[PDB]
Amino acid sequence: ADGAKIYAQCAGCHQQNGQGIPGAFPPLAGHVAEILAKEGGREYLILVLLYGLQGQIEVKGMKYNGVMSSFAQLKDEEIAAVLNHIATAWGDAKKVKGFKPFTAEEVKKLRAKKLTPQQVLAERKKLGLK
Repeated sequence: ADGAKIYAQCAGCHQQNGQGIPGAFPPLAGHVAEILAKEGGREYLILVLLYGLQGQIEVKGMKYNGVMSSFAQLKDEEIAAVLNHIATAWGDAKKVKGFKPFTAEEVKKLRAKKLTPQQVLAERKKLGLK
């Protein structure tokens, strides 16, 4: 799959440049590294794409309280590809030591236990993110 093309086709919130919209849609550029640096961060990113997200969160010191839908209609390889895009397009992976590209088997394993958006929030909190 081509992660850049998949991303294009769903970039209307986080923007083609991944910088988001202040207060509305959080940034991905420069923030993916922050999540990947946490134990369980790569699994969390997969869960957001499979199952969506809701709840109050903080990103780069700004509060968000929005909703994101599931993208489970994407295949395992397509979720892996768009995560590799957001991890590399704006240099985020260059900040975390030992990063390896996302793989279809990681997504397959997590698709096997369905979560609600509210449970995805609980997983974010388990990472130590506010």
